[PDB]
Amino acid sequence: CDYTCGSNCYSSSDVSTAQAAGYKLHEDGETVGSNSYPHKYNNYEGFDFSVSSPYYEWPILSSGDVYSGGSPGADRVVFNENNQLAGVITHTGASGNNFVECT
Ligand SMILES: Nc1nc2c(ncn2[C@@H]2O[C@H](COP(=O)(O)O)[C@@H](OP(=O)(O)O)[C@H]2O)c(=O)[nH]1
Repeated sequence: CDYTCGSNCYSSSDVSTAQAAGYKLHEDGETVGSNSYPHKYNNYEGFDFSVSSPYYEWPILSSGDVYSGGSPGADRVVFNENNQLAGVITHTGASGNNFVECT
C-alpha cells in the first residue's frame, strides 16, 4: 500500500485518479454531493503539508471508483490550486470529527 487509511489500501494511481476528478470540478467552479465536494480544506488539524495552500478536499473511495456524488466515506485526497498532492487523510482513527494522515 502506497497510502493506508485505516483498513483501506491505496496505490499512487488510485490517488492520482481521485485527485484528477476533484481538480476538474474545482476548476469548473462546480461541486457534487450533499457536502459539496470538492471544497476548501482549512487545515484546522495543522498537518505540515509540503505544498502550498489553498487546499481542497475530495473523497477517495475504498471501492476503487471515482467519487460520484453519494456517500463520501472516511477518506480524502487533499490537493492545491496547482493540482499538487498535499496528502491523503481520513476520519478513521481520529477523535471527534478530525482527520489523521494516512500512512
Ligand atoms: N476536520 C476538518 N474538516 C474540514 C476542514 N476544512 C473544512 N472541513 C469541513 O468542511 C466543511 C465545509 O468547508 P468550508 O469551511 O471550506 O466551507 C467544514 O465545515 P465548517 O465550516 O462548519 O467547519 C468542515 O466540516 C479542516 O481543516 N478540517
